[PDB]
Amino acid sequence: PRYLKGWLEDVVQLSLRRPSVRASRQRPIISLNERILEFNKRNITAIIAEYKRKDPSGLDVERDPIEYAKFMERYAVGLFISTEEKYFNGSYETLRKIASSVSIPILMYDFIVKESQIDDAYNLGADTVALIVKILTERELESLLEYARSYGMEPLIIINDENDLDIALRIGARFIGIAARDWETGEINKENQRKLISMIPSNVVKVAKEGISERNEIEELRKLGVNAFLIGSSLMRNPEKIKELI
Repeated sequence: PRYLKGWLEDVVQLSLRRPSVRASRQRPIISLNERILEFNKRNITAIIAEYKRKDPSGLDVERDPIEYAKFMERYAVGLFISTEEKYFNGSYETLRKIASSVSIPILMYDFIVKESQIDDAYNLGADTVALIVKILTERELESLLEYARSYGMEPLIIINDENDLDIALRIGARFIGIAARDWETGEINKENQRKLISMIPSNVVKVAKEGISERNEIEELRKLGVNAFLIGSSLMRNPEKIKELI
């Protein structure tokens, strides 16, 4: 990984020693980027719902993951399931349970820094993973993108700035998540998010990664080329909100 500081350095060290799972996938790969494009073609707003029990911001919620997943199966284009343990209170077993219970695409969200975590995602039933430019060397990022593609996954490459986007495009990313609120500092910047979105090629599937909460804001971003919307804490608080958003 890159050399990092603070909690990001911490979570990377934790991820390096994460024990891998042994499990046979008993679930097809259900592609998230493909389903997003299907929703666009049908003019249905494509919301990716997060399940996370905690986050470094101060989210702290208990709710049944299966009930949440089964509810979201009716409305969401896909699910984003946190499996990081220390800051997001996630687990591999929760991912497994959710994946066995619904037939919409699932993205395993974690701090992926080694191949066995992608093995884990596949074996547990996730349909794809996120890779975070800012924690990986370019070589690693390229290698892990190819490794995820070898499973038939198209990973979501998360960018935070123009430097990240340069790297993402150079390694041939076709599915990019654009972070609004900085995930480290917590500083919101919708202006920078829009500027980044405007610099992405039209043949990339674009996910506005958090930073949204209302219907009007979706429509504006939609016009700017955003294909799907990742929404987290507000749906963990009030799942039925997704109905209004779509």
